[PDB]
Amino acid sequence: RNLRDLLAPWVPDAPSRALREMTLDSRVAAAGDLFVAVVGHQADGRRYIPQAIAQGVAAIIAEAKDEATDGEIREMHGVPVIYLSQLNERLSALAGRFYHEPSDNLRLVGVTGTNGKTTTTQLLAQWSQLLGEISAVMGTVGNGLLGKVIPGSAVDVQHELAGLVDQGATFCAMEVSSHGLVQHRVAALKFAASVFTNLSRDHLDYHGDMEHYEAAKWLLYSEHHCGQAIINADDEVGRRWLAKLPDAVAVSMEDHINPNCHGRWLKATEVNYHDSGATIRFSSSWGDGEIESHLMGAFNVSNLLLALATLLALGYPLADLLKTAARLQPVCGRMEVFTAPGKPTVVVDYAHTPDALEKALQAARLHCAGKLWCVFGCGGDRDKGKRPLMGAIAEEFADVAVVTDDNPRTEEPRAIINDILAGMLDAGHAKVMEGRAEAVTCAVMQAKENDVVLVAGKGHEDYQIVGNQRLDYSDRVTVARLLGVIA
Ligand SMILES: CCn1c(NCc2ccco2)nc2ccccc21
Repeated sequence: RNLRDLLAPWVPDAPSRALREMTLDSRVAAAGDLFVAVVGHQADGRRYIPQAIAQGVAAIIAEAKDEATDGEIREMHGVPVIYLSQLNERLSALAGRFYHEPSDNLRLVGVTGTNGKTTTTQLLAQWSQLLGEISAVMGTVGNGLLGKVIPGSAVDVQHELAGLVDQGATFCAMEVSSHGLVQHRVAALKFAASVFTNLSRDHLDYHGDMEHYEAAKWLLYSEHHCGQAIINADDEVGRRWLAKLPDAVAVSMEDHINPNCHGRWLKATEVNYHDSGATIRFSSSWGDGEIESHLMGAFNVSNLLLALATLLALGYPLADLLKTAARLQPVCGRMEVFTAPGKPTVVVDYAHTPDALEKALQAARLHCAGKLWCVFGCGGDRDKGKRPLMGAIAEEFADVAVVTDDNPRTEEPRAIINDILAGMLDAGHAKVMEGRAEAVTCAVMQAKENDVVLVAGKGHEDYQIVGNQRLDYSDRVTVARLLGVIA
C-alpha cells in the first residue's frame, strides 16, 4: 500500500509513501497510517489533522471544501496532506482501491428493501455454498464466513469485504440499508446482482411526495454498479422499478409477471403450505420445477424465490439449485419450525412487537389445519405501550392465546400479564401460565397433532431475565426436548 498508487487515478502528482491502515478516526490513527479527514454531521475531521500528525500518520487525505482545490498536495510537519472535493462521495472508491477492490475478487450480491433482507441474504449465501462457493454474509446479525458470523462507514464496508476475501470467501450476500445507499457507503462496490424485496415506506401517498423520493433513488441507482437486477413483482414499487428496467428479472407468487415484455421471470404457480414447510411449484425462463422449502410463511416463499431467481440469473444451473433446495435452513429463531412424528407443529419466532407478532401468526396460520396457539409475553421494566396491542393481536389472529413471562426483570410478572389481557375483548378466554417453560409445555402438550403452536418473543435467545439474573433458558431447547428432537 502506497499513497502514490492509491491516488494515481485522481492525483498523478501524489508522493510515494508506504501506508499501513486507512482510518476515519484520528483517535485510533497509528504510525504509518492514512488518516482521512471528512466533513460529516456537525463534525470536521480536518480539525483533527494536527492530532493525527502528532500520532505519526504517514499521510492524510482531506475534504477540499473551502480550504483547497481538488487534488491540491500540501505538506505539514513532513506529512503530505492531499485535498479532494466531494470526499464523502468518493470514499467508497478510495477505500476500494486501498483494499485491492474486494468486490472484484468475489461475487457480491446486495439485497435491499424493508423486510426479508436477512433471510434472503442468508439463503443466497447458503445456496451458493451448497453449490461449491465459500460464502459470507454482511448484515444486521453480523459479518463473516457462513457459520462464523461475528457481531459503519464506506471504509469499514470495503475493509470488512477485504477481510472476507482474505479468509477465502468467493461469494458474499450483503444487506444494503436505504440509509447506507443515500450516504454512499456502497457507492464503488461492484455488485454481481441486486435484489429488491419490498417497500413499507409510508408518507409517500402524494404524487408530489412520491416523485422526489423516486427521483432521488433512480439517480443513485444510475450511479451504482448494480449488476443483474432481481425484483419482487408482487410489490407495487417493485413493478415501477421493473417497468423501466427491461433486463431485470421479475419474480412473483401472485400473478404479476407480464410475459409480454419477453424479459426474464420466475413465478410460483402453486404453493402448498404444510406442517413442516412449503411445497413450491414454479415456472421460469430457465425452466420449471418443484422445491421443498423448510421455511414457514408466504413472505419466505417470496424470499426463497428471489434467492433462486438471483442465482439462476448469475448462471448457477437450475438442476443443481433444485437438488440442494431441501438443505436450505431458516435463520435460527426466525419462523423456525420444529416437528416430530405425531406431535403438533411448533414454530419459534423472535416476534416481540405487535406488527411482528401479527405477521408471524398470519404466516403460521397458512400451515395450520387445526387450531393455532400463540405462547408469548412482554418484557418487564421496558415501555408498556405494546402490551395490550400484542394482547389484541394474539386474540384475533390465534385461536388460543397463552400469556406467560418474557424477561419480566424487576417488574411484577403478573402486572405485565394483566397489561396484556387488558388489551383483549375477552381476556377470560386467554390462558395464563406463569413460568415460561411451563407455559410452552402446556401449549405443546395440549395442542392436537395438526395444531400449530407459535412460541413468540425470544427466537434464538438463550436467557430469561428474572430479577437481576440471566437464567439459562431456551424456547428452542424447551420445544426440542418436549418433541424428542435436537435443537
Ligand atoms: C444496491 C441496489 N439498489 C437497490 N435495491 C435492489 C434493486 C432495486 C432495483 C433492482 O434491484 N435500490 C437502490 C437504489 C439506489 C442505488 C442502488 C440500489
